[PDB]
Amino acid sequence: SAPPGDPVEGKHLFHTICITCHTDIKGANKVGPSLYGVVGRHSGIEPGYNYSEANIKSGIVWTPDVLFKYIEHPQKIVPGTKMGYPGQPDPQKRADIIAYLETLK
Ligand code: HEM
Repeated sequence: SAPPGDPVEGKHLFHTICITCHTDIKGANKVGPSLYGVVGRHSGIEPGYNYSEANIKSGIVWTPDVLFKYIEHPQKIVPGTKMGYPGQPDPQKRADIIAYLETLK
């Protein structure tokens, strides 16, 4: 898995960044699919969410290692994705965010 993070601060970053397009609640989809239970989940499977062609076809499984790269440069990991976030350059913010994602299960 990815570098060690802080879920408390991760919640803070989730709710100041991710929350603009996603939710941390199960099954509740907005502009983006719910991130509840995302860790370990296969891409494009959140019920009722309208995924892009790229995401569905990806064949990605959201492990910590992958989420770490993706959050940094989404287009590099899912070329053609419709997730508009330029990316998170701070590696510690990415580890904290993932740390928080991990509790959502
Ligand atoms: C916050 C820093 C943040 C995270 C974390 C995040 C994650 C994420 C994942 C893991 C996916 C794929 C999940 C799956 O396959 O089910 C995904 C997808 C979308 N996102 Fe995202 N995302 C974060 C931030 C943001 C922000 C700020 C926006 C909106 C400006 C956004 C949007 C989207 C969209 C749309 C998708 C679906 C992509 C597609 O089908 O191509 N995310 N995000």
